[PDB]
Amino acid sequence: EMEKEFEQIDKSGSWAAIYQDIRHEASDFPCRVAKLPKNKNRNRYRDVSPFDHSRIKLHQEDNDYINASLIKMEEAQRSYILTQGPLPNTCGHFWEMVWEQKSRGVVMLNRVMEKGSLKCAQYWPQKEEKEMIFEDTNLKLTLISEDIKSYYTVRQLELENLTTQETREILHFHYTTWPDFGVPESPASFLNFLFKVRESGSLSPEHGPVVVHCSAGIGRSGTFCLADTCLLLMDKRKDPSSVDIKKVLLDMRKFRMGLIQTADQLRFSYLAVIEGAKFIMGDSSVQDQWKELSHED
Ligand SMILES: O=C(O)COc1c(-c2nn[nH]n2)sc(-c2cccc(NC3CCN(S(=O)(=O)Cc4ccccc4)CC3)c2)c1Br
Repeated sequence: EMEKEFEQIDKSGSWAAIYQDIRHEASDFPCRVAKLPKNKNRNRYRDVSPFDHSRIKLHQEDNDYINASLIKMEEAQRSYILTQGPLPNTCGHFWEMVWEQKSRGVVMLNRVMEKGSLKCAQYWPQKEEKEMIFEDTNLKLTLISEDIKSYYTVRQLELENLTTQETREILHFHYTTWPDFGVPESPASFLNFLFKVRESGSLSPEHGPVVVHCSAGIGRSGTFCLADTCLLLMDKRKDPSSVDIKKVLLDMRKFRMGLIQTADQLRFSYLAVIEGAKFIMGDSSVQDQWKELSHED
């Protein structure tokens, strides 16, 4: 049981050992397409690639490659697409994926610039009056509105297939205070954000998988999905004791490498899930409490 295991690990200060064990047991599948010479400029990080078996394929005869993985959690019955922060030359590909996969929401866990470097291209319009057109994939993107909070922003975007003139509303959930290789300020601020994404309906099975990304698409992105999947599993069975966090993380890693980067991000996952369990099991006060502690106002 997670809570007992958590204290058992904290007591013996063995998170590093526990975390390394996961790395040692993680699935190792080929990433041949990602390593093809022609795709070199489509990858942000040389050592972070999507496995061939679970990679998202763009629907274009030219090059169907994009650094993005479909994490399909069979038992939990929820899917996510984890991808790297789009590059100046892959923003059109990024949105093409969102369209073809019928995604309703996009979760961004990083900032365009962090530690003085560009960890993600400016792939969405910052001003209503200046919409964006991706000529290579023939898509139009317009900012419709945005709700700015203290540590996160929610934007309503309109994505249009210039080819068919069809349009869709895309919700953009932007967590702006989660440091690279770091953890959220507190379980409360993280859960407050997750529940926001959840309440939008973006994770519903009626929609395509939500797109989740940070810079590499595995650290913060992995932490986010692991916590959400664990809470979902627990929610399906209304039994917090039935969830094996490490086991779920390993199953997730069968679809994309390196999910969760530091021992602390893993430790934070336990923290978020344990606290989230309160809501799952009937506590209708914790949500408001998280909102308070988050200081989003
Ligand atoms: O979001 C965050 O918190 C941080 O975001 C990241 C970065 C960032 N910089 N600036 N902003 N964000 S860089 C980065 C990175 C790039 C290249 C290699 C890395 N390290 C590797 C460590 C070992 N593995 S592995 O998957 O364990 C290898 C493996 C594969 C299969 C089976 C067993 C083992 C791959 C990643 C890690 C991450 Br993640």
